[PDB]
Amino acid sequence: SMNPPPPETSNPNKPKRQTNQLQYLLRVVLKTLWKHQFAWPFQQPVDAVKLNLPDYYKIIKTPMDMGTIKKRLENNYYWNAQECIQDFNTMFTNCYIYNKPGDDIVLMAEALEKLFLQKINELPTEE
Ligand SMILES: Cn1cc(-c2cc(S(C)(=O)=O)ccc2OCC2CC2)c2cc(-c3cn(CCF)nn3)ccc2c1=O
Repeated sequence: SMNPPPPETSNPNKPKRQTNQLQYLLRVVLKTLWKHQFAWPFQQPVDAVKLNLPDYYKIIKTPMDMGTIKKRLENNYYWNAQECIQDFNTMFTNCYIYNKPGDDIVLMAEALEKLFLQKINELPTEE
């Protein structure tokens, strides 16, 4: 069984930028989530080989995880905060699409998403 290549975390042709909102996203948002007790399943791409999930990447064609998001933020991959917010939403939605209600992973995602939304509610206005 094989995993797909992970989402890119750098791109030679993609313009790069660091905004106050992007800094908040790394320093406050990703920080709060990364250290949460439920963060670890989301800290790297889903390893469908190790987890024996042969259908994972047949169902999930836009994978995303907080390890990828962290590297994108650190590498200044993004132009704006919305791109990063979108990656978080992709991560959460993928979890709800692939998994079933009551699954442990779904309960973990829901908790993390609640914290996520709390933190982005105070996203600072762009300078
Ligand atoms: C987003 N996500 C993440 C993981 C996950 C990934 C890793 S990882 C980074 O090392 O690949 C490490 C632990 C993980 O979940 C741990 C789980 C307790 C909460 C995941 C795992 C499964 C799964 C199914 N079964 C059945 C026996 F195999 N076992 N596990 C299903 C969906 C997901 C998913 O949707």
